[PDB]
Amino acid sequence: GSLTEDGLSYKEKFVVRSYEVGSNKTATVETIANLLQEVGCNHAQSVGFSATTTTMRKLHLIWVTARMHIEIYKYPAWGDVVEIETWCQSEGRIGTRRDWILKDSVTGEVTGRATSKWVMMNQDTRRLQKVSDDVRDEYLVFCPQEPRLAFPEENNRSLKKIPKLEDPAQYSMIGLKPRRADLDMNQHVNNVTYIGWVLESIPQEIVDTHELQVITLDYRRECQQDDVVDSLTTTTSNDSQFLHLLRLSGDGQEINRGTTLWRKK
Amino acid sequence: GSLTEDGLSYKEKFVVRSYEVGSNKTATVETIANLLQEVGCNHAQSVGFSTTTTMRKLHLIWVTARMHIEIYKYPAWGDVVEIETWCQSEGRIGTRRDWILKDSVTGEVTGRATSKWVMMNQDTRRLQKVSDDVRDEYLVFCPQEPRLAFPEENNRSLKKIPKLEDPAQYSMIGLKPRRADLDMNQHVNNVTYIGWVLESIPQEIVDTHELQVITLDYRRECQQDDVVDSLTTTTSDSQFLHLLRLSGDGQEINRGTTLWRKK
Ligand SMILES: CC(=O)NCCc1c[nH]c2ccc(F)cc12
Ligand SMILES: CC(=O)NCCc1c[nH]c2ccc(F)cc12
Repeated sequence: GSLTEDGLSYKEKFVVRSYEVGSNKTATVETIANLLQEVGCNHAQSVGFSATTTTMRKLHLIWVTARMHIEIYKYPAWGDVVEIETWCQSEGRIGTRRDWILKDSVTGEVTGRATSKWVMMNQDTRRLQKVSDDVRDEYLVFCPQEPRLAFPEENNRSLKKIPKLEDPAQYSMIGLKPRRADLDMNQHVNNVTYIGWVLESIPQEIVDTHELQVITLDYRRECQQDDVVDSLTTTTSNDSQFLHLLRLSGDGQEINRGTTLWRKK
Repeated sequence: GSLTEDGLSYKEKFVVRSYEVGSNKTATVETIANLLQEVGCNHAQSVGFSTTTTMRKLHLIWVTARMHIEIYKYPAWGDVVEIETWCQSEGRIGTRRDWILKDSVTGEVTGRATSKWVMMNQDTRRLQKVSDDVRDEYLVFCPQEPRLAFPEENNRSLKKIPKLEDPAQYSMIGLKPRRADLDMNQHVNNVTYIGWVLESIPQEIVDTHELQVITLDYRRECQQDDVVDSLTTTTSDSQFLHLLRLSGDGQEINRGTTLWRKK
């Protein structure tokens, strides 16, 4: 992987592995979600990070994901190479936004794209806060100054409001517990695990006859190792839409909400 | 990745990814187990496998009966690790696949693994322990002289694993596999069982020790609609005896041992 000529975006090529593919011999949405987070880690390392500034570490502040939107047109096949370009942008005092562009390494065609809204949170008290000026000055030198959106569209699905699933849910997957493989290098449940848990309540028939095109996922609270999650789904609709909800089985506290769009094969 | 000059073993270099490391910033044993599986797939593809020879006509597949993994140093996030794999004939009993993990910078052996593969009918699960006429179709891809990753006589890889007696010292119950735990054929992969075995190891042991050896005997496959129980007992460096069984019936699906060292 490497920074582009301007040093304002990062590119990386990944070869799809045997354990990264599903029933139709192509990369899963969780494998794609993993590749997006791996290229973000290398973009931070290349521009001089370990992605918190000296001021952020001093004040015990971290960047957390508030929304993850992923749209796929073609999933890379096992053995195929996929090139991912990522970049961050300042969204004023609200926070930052990280975008991605997935391309076929042979044809150069855009086979997918993603966007995410990141917020600033105190690592210790969990209290969110608007980006201060001194923090913004340290990041701006690594972001393009003119707007560069992966989802520019006049009426895009990345900025759509997600409602709360009303009970009873049409489908459900109960008693979901994270294992050590679901933890990251800091012993926290990986954000990609929530993607898997959301798709657990989608009926197997829908999976076997449809392909996942869009997935918007709003993050509300982190799930601890000793917590048990419930996955709820309802069909809100060749295209099929679903409303999703992840809540603690022990009290119904909401940890996640989302939508998925699927198309016929 | 590529076949060696003789075409009797395959080499591949992997860069350790951010999502592949644990709390100590190094690759997990499941990430290592995945890299071993990935290099075995590419070795099969390079020698002409779309894996399976005329066994396609007879409905026969290769299944893992034993997986033994020894690690001395786990690669760090960002480090490159070179893995060399090869298969060998173990008479009409079956086939044995070995691995050698090395540091790409120093060339030092940081780990090694071995596995016993058997032949099974994919439909009836009968398992034809014996094999004939099909050995010739593979022998041309195996070294003829013995090449063992674990040569030592009376070694940890060929040790008999006993059944954990009840009550177990530690336990992790109600384990269910998700879609990410399935392979390209919708079966629960042999790597998920490694994770489920280590689930019953206390968190305190994990935080103060590093996993050195892991021997795992496969007895029965776990379905998507099956629920597993992970049982552990300290048999002692720290050794443990492991057992994976179906939550209800107590039908054994796996058994093993893990050896851990102080940090
Ligand atoms: C993903 C994330 O932390 N985004 C907000 C911090 C940020 C702003 N501009 C960047 C450029 C490169 C980089 F690695 C991080 C940043
Ligand atoms: C156990 C296992 O790996 N596969 C059984 C088939 C097999 C036997 N000898 C080989 C040599 C290279 C190769 F790619 C496959 C084989």
